[PDB]
Amino acid sequence: LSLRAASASLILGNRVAERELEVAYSCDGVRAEVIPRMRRVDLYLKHDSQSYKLEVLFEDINECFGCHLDGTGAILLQLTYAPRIHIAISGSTAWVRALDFTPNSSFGECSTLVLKLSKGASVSYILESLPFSGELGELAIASMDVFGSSSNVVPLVDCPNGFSVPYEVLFRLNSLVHMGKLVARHVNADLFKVLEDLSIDTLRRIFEKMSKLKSTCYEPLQFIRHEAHSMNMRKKALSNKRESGKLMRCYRIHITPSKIYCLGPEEEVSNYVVKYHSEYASDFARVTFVDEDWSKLSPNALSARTEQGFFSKPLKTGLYHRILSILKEGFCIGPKKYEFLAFSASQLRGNSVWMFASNSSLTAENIRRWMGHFEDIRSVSKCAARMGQLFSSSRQTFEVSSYDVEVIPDIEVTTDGTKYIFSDGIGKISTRFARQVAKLIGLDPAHPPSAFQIRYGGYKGVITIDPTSFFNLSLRPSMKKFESKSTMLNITNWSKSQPCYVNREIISLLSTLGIKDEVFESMQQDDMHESDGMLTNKEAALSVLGKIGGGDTKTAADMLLQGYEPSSEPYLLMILKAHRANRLTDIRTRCKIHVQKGRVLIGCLDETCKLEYGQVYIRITKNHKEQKYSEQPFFCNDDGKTAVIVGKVAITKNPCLHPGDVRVLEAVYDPGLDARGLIDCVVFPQRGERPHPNECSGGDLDGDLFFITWDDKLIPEKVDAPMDYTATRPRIMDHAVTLEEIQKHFVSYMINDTLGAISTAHLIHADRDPLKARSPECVQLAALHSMAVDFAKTGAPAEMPLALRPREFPDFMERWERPMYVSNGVLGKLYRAALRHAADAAALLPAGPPSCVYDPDLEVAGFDEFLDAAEERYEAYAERLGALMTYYSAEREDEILTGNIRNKLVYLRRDNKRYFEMKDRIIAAVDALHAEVRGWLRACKEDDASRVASAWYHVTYHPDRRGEKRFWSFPWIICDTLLAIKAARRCRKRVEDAA
Repeated sequence: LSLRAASASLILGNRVAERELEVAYSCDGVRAEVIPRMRRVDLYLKHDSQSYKLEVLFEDINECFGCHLDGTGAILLQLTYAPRIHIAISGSTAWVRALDFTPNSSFGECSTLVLKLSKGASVSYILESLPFSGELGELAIASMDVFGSSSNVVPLVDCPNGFSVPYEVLFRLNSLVHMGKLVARHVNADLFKVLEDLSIDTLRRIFEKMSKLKSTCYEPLQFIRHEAHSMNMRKKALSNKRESGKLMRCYRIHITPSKIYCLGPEEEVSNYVVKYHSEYASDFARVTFVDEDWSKLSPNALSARTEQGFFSKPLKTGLYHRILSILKEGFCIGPKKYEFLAFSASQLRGNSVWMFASNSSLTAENIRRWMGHFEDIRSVSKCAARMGQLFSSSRQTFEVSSYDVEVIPDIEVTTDGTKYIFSDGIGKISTRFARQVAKLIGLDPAHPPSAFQIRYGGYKGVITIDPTSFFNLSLRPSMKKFESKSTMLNITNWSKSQPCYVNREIISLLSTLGIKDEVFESMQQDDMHESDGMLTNKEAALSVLGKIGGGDTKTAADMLLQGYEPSSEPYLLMILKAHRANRLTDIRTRCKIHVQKGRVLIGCLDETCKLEYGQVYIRITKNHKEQKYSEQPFFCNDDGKTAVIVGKVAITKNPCLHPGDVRVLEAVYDPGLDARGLIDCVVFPQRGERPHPNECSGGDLDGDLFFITWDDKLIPEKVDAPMDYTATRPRIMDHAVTLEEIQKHFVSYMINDTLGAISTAHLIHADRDPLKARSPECVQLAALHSMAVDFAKTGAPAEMPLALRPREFPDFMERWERPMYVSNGVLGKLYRAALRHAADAAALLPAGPPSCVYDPDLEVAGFDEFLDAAEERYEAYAERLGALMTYYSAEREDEILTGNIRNKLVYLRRDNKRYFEMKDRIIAAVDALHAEVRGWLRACKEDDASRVASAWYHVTYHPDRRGEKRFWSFPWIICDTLLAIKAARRCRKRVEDAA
């Protein structure tokens, strides 16, 4: 009872106007079925020689319509995303993943579909299971005549020869055509004329405005001309549109297996090359090969091994060859054609690639040759990884002269014919140079981070401070992965006292050792109670906030410390509710529960050779939650702000899949090692028969991250033996550095890598078995995982034997598309506890009237002016943040302020890594925005900052002047200097107001 079939024709096309339906393709016999059980509409198709399938979901259709035609009733499906296209090769009645079939490549151009009826029969008109949205006009039109090819990349649009527009506006018009807000063939010469008449910022703003509508703009001339008339009169001009050269705009480009998809040039942190070739920044393209609806391209979309043709040789379905060709040759976009450049490790996991538009004064080969001397490497995967090494998002400091850097003999050791490099990925650095670096990357010069994960020249390691003078930093003969002429040292990131979080993997790996689940339940319960109390208590909110990074949390912390409360401020209310909801959902779906006794720190290595093997050194900074109870049995020294762990402490690093990747080690307190200023480094042994980090899952100090905890209930008693890594010794052939080899290995990684699959299968077999880490399944999957993550150095095939891939799935993943089953392990029990807590405690409606009142205290009596001089600035900030909100598909100021969206998109519900990447991008964009706003503030007179901030507050809160706006968070954006006058309001400013 899950079928509503029909047999009708098909009309792929666009809408010239509201009711002018243009067609560019025709095919009959299309079998239209609908199944709501998976939210899908399917179109079986029969093209000239074979069969095809057009699947679509409901989370991508925009509207639907009815009769509105001459012959029969149709349905106009406007699609935000193209429909998935499959073919059949096997021989059964096994699908496939292949690209389109149209002769003139019309499957990407026309973004609308017309599923007509079968009026001769009109079999059960299926408006059923389709969310109807508005009716329409009348019959269809004709005269589609593009017939272009455009380097097999479609759809695009180019400026006719009689014009000259900047590349940004052309890219933006193309992206608008892609999203469906602009009509394809409505961009004539007159449109280009009226656009070239304007400026660039005006075009930008008008595109941000029109990019909001849920439907196409059939009269673009009208819209552009009217808004150009309007924008010219709110005010003429503005002030300081921008002043500082922050993070740069990337032109992201998705390449679906059927069509291209531009994305507006968005603020983003740049790697070394992009910022180096500064004025060519409008040519680099971080093109990411994605699946149909921007979800990551599944490895089953490049090969399938169809069951009707079950065998080896996974046959590399046509999408493989499409990606290969489009990466080899390239594609044209208006004036410039893009040729492949490179890809980094992060981009390799993220299914990305950097491409460049070769031209006169620069070319991709020139780029790769300016990078370094990769002419001798006789191995493909090492070559790929080394070439990508210089493509990591970094905050470049100045350059390092060739005399300052100097190699120091790396610490090697041999154990019974087995080599072991101790310090592979870490070098010294002076305190003075470290302070300088910390100054130029926005940190505390008085408290330089003890180490920095960096990639400099042909080295990729971690520079760790040391108080011995007479040098600049260091080198090491184990860091040089290739030779190059670069001088500028980059900064991937630095070390920080990040609060530890036990993910599902770590929880499983600790439960398998013997740590009873009761402590896990206790910690989860403590966190739920604390988060729930955060809505109405000062200390509770401070506590739940302290474990969340971001400037918004610092502002809210200062606000709470200064004596405010949710009932008083609505901005604090919104931010607190958003953070609380995010934390609750996160603890539910990911088990990312806080652990008050622990941390996550980057690796480190001892230099004094003083501490013995089997014991590490740790020294962290006490946080706000531990400024109350500073008398604990696991602290050795104490300087008020920092402390030293002494108890038997466990340490591992994620992904941790084998029992033994965790190690329970003692902790000591060397007066010399403490005098050496090191802090929040997990100082490891320089001696012993084996390096301790190598006893972890993969193991090294190449900027990894160890979760390390000293809770007496989490430490295991006995521990399995550490593993041995020696697995690969790779060298094959081809004796050359041809770029085609790079492309082939890249697509090979794409087709073979199954990292997430291995991790989740490890978790599944861990929970579904009594040993929980020591099953043959678990150890085999651990070895295979260590071989698959061994891709970025060896390139071995990451085969995943289907004898382990789970057709089933337990409950604690919340995925509602696969066979479920209730769990009994500790992860499933913790998730059930969290879910019952949510359902059981979901009682907030009995709170009260959370309506706010404009605090009659926070103001300055001399502020009657500056109302008109600040309302315009607030409108500017509001429209900018609204553009940012509509771009990232946010709906209210909270989800974009926090950096997490509520009405999730289809390509983030499934993915987690790319979702964290998008979260980081949002956080960086919002940080840039707040920096710009703080600059606006520092643009006014220093003796006027309090007055103008109070004017901001009074014009955004007092309901006499704020009834239509929807953004409260403006003034508190400078709270660090606003609520300070609060102290002036309460330091003998009245009769007895505070004294």
